[PDB]
Amino acid sequence: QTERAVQQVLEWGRSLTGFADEHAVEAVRGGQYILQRIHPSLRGTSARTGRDPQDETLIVTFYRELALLFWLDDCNDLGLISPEQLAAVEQALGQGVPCALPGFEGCAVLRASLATLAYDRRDYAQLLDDTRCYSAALRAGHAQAVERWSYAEYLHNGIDSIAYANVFCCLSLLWGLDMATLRARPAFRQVLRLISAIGRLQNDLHNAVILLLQRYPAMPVVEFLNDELAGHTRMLHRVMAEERFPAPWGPLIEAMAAIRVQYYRTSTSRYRSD
Amino acid sequence: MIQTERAVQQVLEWGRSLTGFADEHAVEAVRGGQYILQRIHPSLRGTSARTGRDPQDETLIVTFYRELALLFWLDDCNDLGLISPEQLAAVEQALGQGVPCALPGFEGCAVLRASLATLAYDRRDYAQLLDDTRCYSAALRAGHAQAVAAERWSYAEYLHNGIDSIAYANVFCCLSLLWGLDMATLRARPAFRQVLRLISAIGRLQNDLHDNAVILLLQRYPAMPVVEFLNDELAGHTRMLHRVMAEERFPAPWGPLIEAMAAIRVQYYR
Ligand SMILES: O=P(O)(O)C(O)(Cc1cccc(-c2cccc3c2oc2ccccc23)c1)P(=O)(O)O
Repeated sequence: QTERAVQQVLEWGRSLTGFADEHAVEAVRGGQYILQRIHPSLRGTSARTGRDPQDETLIVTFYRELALLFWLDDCNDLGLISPEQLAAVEQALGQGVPCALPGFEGCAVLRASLATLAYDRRDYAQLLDDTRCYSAALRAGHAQAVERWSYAEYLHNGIDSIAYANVFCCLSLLWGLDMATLRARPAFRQVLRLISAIGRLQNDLHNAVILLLQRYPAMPVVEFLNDELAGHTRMLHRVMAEERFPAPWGPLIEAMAAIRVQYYRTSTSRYRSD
Repeated sequence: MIQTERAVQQVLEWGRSLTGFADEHAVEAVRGGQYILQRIHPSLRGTSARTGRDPQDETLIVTFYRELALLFWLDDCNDLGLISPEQLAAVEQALGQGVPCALPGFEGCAVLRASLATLAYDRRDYAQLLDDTRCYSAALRAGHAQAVAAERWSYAEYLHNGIDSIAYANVFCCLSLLWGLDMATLRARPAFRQVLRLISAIGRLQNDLHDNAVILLLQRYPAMPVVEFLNDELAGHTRMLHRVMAEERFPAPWGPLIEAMAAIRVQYYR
């Protein structure tokens, strides 16, 4: 049930300086969307793996990772914590060890849990790898407005900063979806890149838009970026029809394709009178 | 390393078994081919003891030029309609599956593919070449429909298609096949596949600036300074390319080879 999950995510978040109620709320809202969409496809691999779709311990863990990502994003974008603290935190999460600075016990707790629950431990090292990649991508995008990046470099970094690769890997880790052997597949790698680019753009259309408008003030940036979103969605579809991926990968990917951020992140923020 | 005109005649001798083949196809193929071989020659000298493949082996060289000539010819068949839709499909099936062409007039197809299979150092490169051929073929036609769509596609789709249509993957794969450059193993790396997409994107953007990116963007977003954008993009891909090449040091002759392609000008042969 929703509020039990939100509160367990929230409770863990108190061991993270800068954590906000919204980080836990956006996480459970997005996570629930993904888990229920893939539920039926997840029941079939359920006998094989023994990983039960409604395993409370697995759900809350998946939501915590999601909250972790939203939090890190804000930390990076809003200065919620200092740059020294962000470095110690990212360093810890990237190796799966406790943070060296006080106030971030949640890093040790979550990585320890992920290690323990890993179906195929190769997913755990991959998640650590994806975590380091995410951190660097967040850094890079930030250092980019403090000349400019090209649309191509932006999108290349954006694919890593949208963290869809981390989301999929955490799902594989908890429900034994064998992403570790699937990624060796060129076409799987290619759609993962497409789905991410779709995510980065869907979000920014709520930054690529500003980046472009500054470079080419006379360019119809919004129409363009909207055509790019349509384009990627079409390429994503073509490939989806020409490749067959074991359950629940097909649904998972399409589930990520439809999830608009309006269902998460930039919609959730604590209320104030104003 | 075999004289230029003799190589041209060698290529032309085979090209004559392909309907629509023109003298210019053989010439361009030898020109581009020589440019590439000259720039990776120091490396190939180094790997030749291990592989037994001589940088100057005339059989290897002409075969490489014949494949380039095949690619130039196919582009023209597609763009200028040198052969019928039916004939192009039959040719693309033969070259893409590695079997004889089912329609007459294209004997050169089965002949070239058979030599490549036979000459392959690592036969996985031959299978990869058939795959790249299918990708190239599909991209040439899809790209063709575009200047006739009324419903042009996104820049994303254009570049993705242009990466395949520029054929650098085919060139690299054909070189690996003939000189034993172990491309099938290097592809296991994520960073190698990435530089492959990058250098191809660079080739597509360069050829177009000099289905076409400019024409596409201009008539879709007419107020956008498309040429400014594209040049930025190209410098963008170039920076990314240098990055990866620097980080991972690919075995010889891949560095010199990728470098040579980033620098090659469609004007040096076309
Ligand atoms: O498929 P498109 O017509 O879109 C294009 O990629 C062109 C092309 C036509 C014919 C052959 C090739 C290709 C094929 C074989 C060899 C070589 C090719 O490109 C180069 C460059 C340098 C050396 C050899 C080759 C590329 P373009 O960038 O010139 O439009």
